[PDB]
Amino acid sequence: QSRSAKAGLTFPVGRVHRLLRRGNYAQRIGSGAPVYLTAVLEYLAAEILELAGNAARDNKKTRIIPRHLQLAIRNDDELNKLLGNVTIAQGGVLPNI
DNA sequence: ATAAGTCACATGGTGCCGAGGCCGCTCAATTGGTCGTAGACAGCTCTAGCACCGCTTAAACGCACGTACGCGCTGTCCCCCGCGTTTTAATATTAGTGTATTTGATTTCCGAAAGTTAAAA
Repeated sequence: QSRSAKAGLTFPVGRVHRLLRRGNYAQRIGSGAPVYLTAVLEYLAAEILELAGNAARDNKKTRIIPRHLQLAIRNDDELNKLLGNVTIAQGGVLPNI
């Protein structure tokens, strides 16, 4: 058995734990912190990737592309607050009317 | 006359009172010393650079020029406010209670560390 396996999360929480270790965020790394934040990250990735799926459906290209990613993330009004100053590579910009 | 004796004198010394003079304890962080490991290094090879030509014709710049366009124009509408006024609510005072913080003594908490081994392109 593995900690990354029993976590039931895609991203390996062991990697997150040791990243927190070398990241100097504190002297001890609470074992629930990496798994919790890994799950939060996985949900946010799920948001981006269900947007990817429906953008692939809308644009008829089965595999998601950065244009679709930029368009969907810029249409995500609440998420743009998190990613306001953020910008995406090769994504262009959403059309202004 | 002089051994005994009283006596006062003279110096002894013992006791108590400050007091200025050394001393005692503690914690800052230095520096002394010492392990063990980041750091610069030791041969090195090959990456993606960046020329270094050697083409082509796709951009592009000017050549022309044209509506679009701007930019003040100009009657006039309008609105902001400078006050003048009544309001009007902003002072800024006490207040004790009602948690809010809070700082002790633990007292569990738990993950870094030390094995031991699972897994891993």
